[PDB]
Amino acid sequence: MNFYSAYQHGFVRVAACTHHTTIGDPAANAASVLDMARACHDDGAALAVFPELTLSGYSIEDVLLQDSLLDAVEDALLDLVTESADLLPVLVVGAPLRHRHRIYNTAVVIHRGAVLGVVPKSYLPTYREFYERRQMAPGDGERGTIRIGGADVAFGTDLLFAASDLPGFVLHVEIAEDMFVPMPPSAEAALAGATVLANLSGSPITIGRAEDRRLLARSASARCLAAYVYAAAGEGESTTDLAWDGQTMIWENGALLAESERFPKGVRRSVADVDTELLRSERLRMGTFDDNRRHHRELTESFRRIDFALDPPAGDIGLLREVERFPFVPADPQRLQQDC
Amino acid sequence: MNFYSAYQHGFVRVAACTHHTTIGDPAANAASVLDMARACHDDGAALAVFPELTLSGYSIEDVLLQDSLLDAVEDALLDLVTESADLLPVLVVGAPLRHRHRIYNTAVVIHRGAVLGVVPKSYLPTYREFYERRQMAPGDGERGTIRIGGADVAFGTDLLFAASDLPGFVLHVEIAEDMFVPMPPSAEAALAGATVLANLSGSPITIGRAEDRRLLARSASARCLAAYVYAAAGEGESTTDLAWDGQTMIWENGALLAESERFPKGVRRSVADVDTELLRSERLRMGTFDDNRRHHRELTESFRRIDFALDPPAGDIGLLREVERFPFVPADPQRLQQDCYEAYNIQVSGLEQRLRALDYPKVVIGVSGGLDSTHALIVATHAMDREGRPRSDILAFALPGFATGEHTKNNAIKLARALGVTFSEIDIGDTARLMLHTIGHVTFENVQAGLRTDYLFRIANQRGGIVLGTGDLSELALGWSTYGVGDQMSHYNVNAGVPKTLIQHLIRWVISAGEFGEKVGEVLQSVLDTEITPELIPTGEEELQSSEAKVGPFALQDFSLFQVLRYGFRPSKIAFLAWHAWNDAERGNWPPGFPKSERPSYSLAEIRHWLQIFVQRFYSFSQFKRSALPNGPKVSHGGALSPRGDWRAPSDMSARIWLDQIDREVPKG
Amino acid sequence: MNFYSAYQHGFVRVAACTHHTTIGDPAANAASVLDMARACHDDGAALAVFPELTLSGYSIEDVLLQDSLLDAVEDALLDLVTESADLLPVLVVGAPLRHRHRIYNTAVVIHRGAVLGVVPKSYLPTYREFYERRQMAPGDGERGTIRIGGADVAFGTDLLFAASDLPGFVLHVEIAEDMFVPMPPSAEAALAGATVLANLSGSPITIGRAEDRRLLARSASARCLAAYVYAAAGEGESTTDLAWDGQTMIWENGALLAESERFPKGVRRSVADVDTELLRSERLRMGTFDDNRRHHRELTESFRRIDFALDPPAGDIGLLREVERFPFVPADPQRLQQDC
Ligand SMILES: Nc1ncnc2c1ncn2[C@@H]1O[C@H](COS(=O)(=O)NC(=O)c2cccnc2)[C@@H](O)[C@H]1O
Ligand SMILES: Nc1ncnc2c1ncn2[C@@H]1O[C@H](COS(=O)(=O)NC(=O)c2cccnc2)[C@@H](O)[C@H]1O
Ligand SMILES: NC(=O)CC[C@H](N)C(=O)O
Ligand SMILES: NC(=O)CC[C@H](N)C(=O)O
Ligand SMILES: NC(=O)CC[C@H](N)C(=O)O
Ligand SMILES: [Cl-]
Repeated sequence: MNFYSAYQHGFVRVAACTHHTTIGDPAANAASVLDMARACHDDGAALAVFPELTLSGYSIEDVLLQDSLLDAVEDALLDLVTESADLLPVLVVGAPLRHRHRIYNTAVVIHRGAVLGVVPKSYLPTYREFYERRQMAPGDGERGTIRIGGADVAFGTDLLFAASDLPGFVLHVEIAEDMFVPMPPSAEAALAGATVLANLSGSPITIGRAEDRRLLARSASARCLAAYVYAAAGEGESTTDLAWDGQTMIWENGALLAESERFPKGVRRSVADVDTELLRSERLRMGTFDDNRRHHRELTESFRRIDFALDPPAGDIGLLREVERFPFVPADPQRLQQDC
Repeated sequence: MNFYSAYQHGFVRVAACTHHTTIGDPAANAASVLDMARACHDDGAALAVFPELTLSGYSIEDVLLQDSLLDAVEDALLDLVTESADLLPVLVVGAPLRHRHRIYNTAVVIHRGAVLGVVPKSYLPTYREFYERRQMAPGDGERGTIRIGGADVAFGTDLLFAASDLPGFVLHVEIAEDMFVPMPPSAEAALAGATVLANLSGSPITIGRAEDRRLLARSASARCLAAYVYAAAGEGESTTDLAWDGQTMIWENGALLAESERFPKGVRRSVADVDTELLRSERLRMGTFDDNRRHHRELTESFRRIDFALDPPAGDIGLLREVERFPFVPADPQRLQQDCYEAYNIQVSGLEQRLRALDYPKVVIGVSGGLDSTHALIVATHAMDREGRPRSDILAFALPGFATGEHTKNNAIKLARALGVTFSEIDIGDTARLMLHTIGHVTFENVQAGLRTDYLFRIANQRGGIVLGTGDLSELALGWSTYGVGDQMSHYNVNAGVPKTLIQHLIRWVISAGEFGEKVGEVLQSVLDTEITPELIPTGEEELQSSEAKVGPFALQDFSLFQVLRYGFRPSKIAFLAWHAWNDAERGNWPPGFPKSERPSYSLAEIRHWLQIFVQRFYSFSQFKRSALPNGPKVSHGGALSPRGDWRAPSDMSARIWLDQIDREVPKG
Repeated sequence: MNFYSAYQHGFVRVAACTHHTTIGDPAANAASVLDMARACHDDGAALAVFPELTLSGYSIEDVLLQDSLLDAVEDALLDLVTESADLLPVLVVGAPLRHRHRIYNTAVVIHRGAVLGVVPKSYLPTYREFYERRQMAPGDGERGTIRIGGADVAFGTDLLFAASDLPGFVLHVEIAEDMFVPMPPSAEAALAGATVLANLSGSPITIGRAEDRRLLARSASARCLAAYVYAAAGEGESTTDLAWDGQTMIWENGALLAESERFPKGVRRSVADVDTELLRSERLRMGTFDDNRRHHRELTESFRRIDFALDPPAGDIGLLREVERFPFVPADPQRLQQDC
């Protein structure tokens, strides 16, 4: 084996991307997404998560209901897919999509020129600064397929994207408010076998909301013994009534793997190497995890596995991870004081 | 109603106890438990939670399978039950109980001489330092009844213990490892209507396990929008292979209400007052909570409600809760710095975007030298900076009409000239003097305000810019504006999100950060000192203190505003909260930057008076001014007052019921 | 028998009331409602329907979320119930009520000093001029009980209020948006045995909305072979962004029995005599009606019957109904032209 290949030791490179929203301009959002994704490709990442409703902008309210906007989103999405034929990572791109009667707040999971699936937001907030049920429809319980670019692809809150050559890498996709409810789609999905939990979030920034973002993302990564990839909306979202900080972060089992500048000027990424084997092991030893899955067997066998072959770079790409010299002696002095 | 009864204001007193374990002596554990329970009784608490396997000791391994031990456990449990007849709170005591084939790791829910229920542990950990499936049986899916002292009582992971006279108090009980799995029993129960989530925990202490306890407990309280009561095992558990820290804590909606000394010598309690109304309200407003419950309807209707009449003490028993004086301004210096950073950045960034949209116009602002205009100017400057735009596109304007001359206009000129903006002065007096005469002349102050805004708009038309307003959230709340043609109107209001109690500390933050000049800093501190100090002899009757004279002190009105906007609390509840926060200046904390000469103490009389003014001006008068409100970014978590955002309300509505409630419930003094 | 008693010939007198909303003042709404109900009592009515969110005002938006308002609503509701002990008609009063987590948009069905039931609105509109899912929760699928004034009363979209002494009088209650969806609760209810269909409506008035109100109400009364009672909100509702005409109307099997002045100055009623026997007979002969009920047997047996004794006046109280001299020859000249 190539001893210096991070992937061949169980690692998987993941990126949480915040892009340049151009509210109402889907082609201009897809341009920014394509550029950041090509960067992720150069970095050798396998996964790249963008913010909620990437292709249209989260803040555009009833402009979501205009046929020209929806059509431009579909065209930009098909453009993205076709460009993804030369891209290593799995792209997770937000979009307002047309299904049956309404438009759903979806994440399109795109890979190697194809749409693996389309996940709808499950819990649409309609309170305080949020008015989401006006324009969009909940997906909780929506299964089946959706037709996107002359193809029937998987659609629903019950998906898992398992890498056929990386048995540790199983991706699940929720959206914003999803992880804030007492029983988030991601927890069920984790019991069902999900190891990397992605979250696209629009998230207008507010005093203390970054603290909540971190609390819940970290606790999810801890409880679900998984990696959590978070990406929020940044510069470009309509400042009619809200502001946007563009926070991105990558958690692993309660441990902050990476995060980006808040309130940036320009796009940002958080790229890290997730040790899938560490999760595999924490789960092999914590029987009560499997015990919990079994207690909810019906909820957890109803997930659909979408198989894809990632084929990662097999050479030296470093290790974007802080391996401490002293596993028993933390190098941060305040933590070492508490430990002692 | 008794105004001073924490219970009659929706509070419930709860206890998380760590006791003196005496491994293998159920009588000695029942003794420690009865003593601590009698303490909680004297404190007026309604709930007291003890650690895992209380009556036997969590660490006694295969001694759990000895019949003499189990029998002594049953005897001590029956003793405890009988004694609980004269005990106010609901006791939640751990014990290994006999059911069908095996012994289950149970929490016995005891109250007023009867066993309300028996909740088994759901996920027995068998890994690393834990060997629980050896001695005991999982309870996930066990329903039915269990026979305890000649009575068939509910048994299962599906119970709820709801107070028939305290509807906000609905108890669910899980045990240790239960809260550590992807789908804890407590989440389901919360959806099913649980408001107080109890955890009995043995929890051998280890490097960083208190961190995990805190992480998951706080996360539970936040996600489940509930109170979380945690109690771990302490002195007396066999240190054959483990150590025990006896941590107890009480969380509420992600916020630590109380915790006790780790590794104590002797028993400990954490006693706090949980605001059930706060939970009730958070759940009233987060539709997605009920959305989630409905999505899991089968799981959430399968719960069994066991009804009990608590009958709590109706007198004054104080309030074991730290109510901060400034809901918008945290008294912790680290948190206040973080808050101020975030607020300042969202203001700057929202203006940055508005400007990029309009191909970078000029920025017209009338600067009077008060706090709101000063801060708006600073923000506009920083926005123009980060977008790489000449500061001379900022057009400050002092428009005086009837002021003879004052230090504040000098503040304005000095700050503007130190920043390097484009400053000009324009005396509106003549236009007002003409205008007044034309309409055949209170009215003249209205005319001046109108003319300031008119002139700024026409100058923005002339030089191709946008008027940037300076109205803050407190002025919007109370209607301290001139609507229409007046200081209310602008093209983009950067200060709309920010309350007036936070503007001062935003300016202090800008000073201490010192990103601008030292000269800018000095003039800003001048602005602060000038405006926050009352004028010896009133300077012409216009400054911040004038608004305070008409609408009450903002320290009190921002408190009322936070309560109303976030929780919809009734007036009497606001008066109770503010009276506990403010009536004693020596008690509680103060934020940084308050010289001890500016630390007041308000009376019930004053709180009641300004609350009358507040409900009258917020529910009724001022709404029509917010209804047509320029753009601007929401700042605090407490909400904003945009009609397109956090406050949808009618313009033609009376405040009669709120005034009537203040009259019926809040004492005159 | 007393030959001149309309009740003894199968009739039942029903009223659709629009009252004087006093937005934010529940006690004053209860005052207006009590006065109109007392009128309905004098008129010998068995049923009196008031508009959506009667006790609080429909248009008060986030003021529904203030604890003082909800508490005054509870107090006024209990006063109403106690006063209804001396009132003949069944009162159907709108109100925002507290249950489990949220407040539901409910109609309290009150009779002779007790609450027979509490029906929640089923479909909360969140589009155009409507923002209801913000403040209130859907009732579709909510069963069980609700606690109101120290009593557990039936709660849900599955109630029926059957008069034990007037078997032709079986009441069902839906609310506004309920009757505009492809499958309205009232249709199930009618198959289930409901003969008088009540609808509480707030209904901000608009060019052409009264036409739609009539279209759907009349179409309901015809398809369901039942009587339809409609009552909309009038003077007092916040004109911040909407206007209110206070239309009330009573339909029976496609035929307008009564209606009231639009945009009135002052409260209004529509009082009419419903020929329950005409409904009984149309249903006896239309086999396909019962056939439709059988095809939906599970949906239709799940309704709960709350029985109550109306005890109507047995004397001469006139007949509030236009009996045409020539059933074969309509007296309206235009209709007679069409008929010929
Ligand atoms: N001399 C000045 N030069 C330049 N700009 C000035 C000057 N005076 C005011 N402004 C401007 O009006 C904004 C706030 O007005 S105020 O003074 O706090 N209160 C009122 O107008 C008021 C209060 C109650 C009812 N109606 C009106 C300030 O931010 C500033 O932009
Ligand atoms: N609900 C409404 N909807 C629409 N228009 C309304 C409404 N209520 C009043 N008005 C009118 O608008 C003017 C507002 O005056 S103001 O410049 O904002 N200042 C003051 O009212 C003021 C008064 C007393 C003490 N301090 C300040 C009012 O005089 C009135 O004519
Ligand atoms: N990230 C989000 O979706 C923000 C909304 C959420 N209720 C919160 O306050 O954190
Ligand atoms: N209670 C905790 O330890 C929470 C820590 C978490 N990382 C946060 O910032 O919220
Ligand atoms: N208030 C409502 O629920 C909406 C009623 C309105 N008449 C409509 O047709 O939608
Ligand atoms: Cl202005």
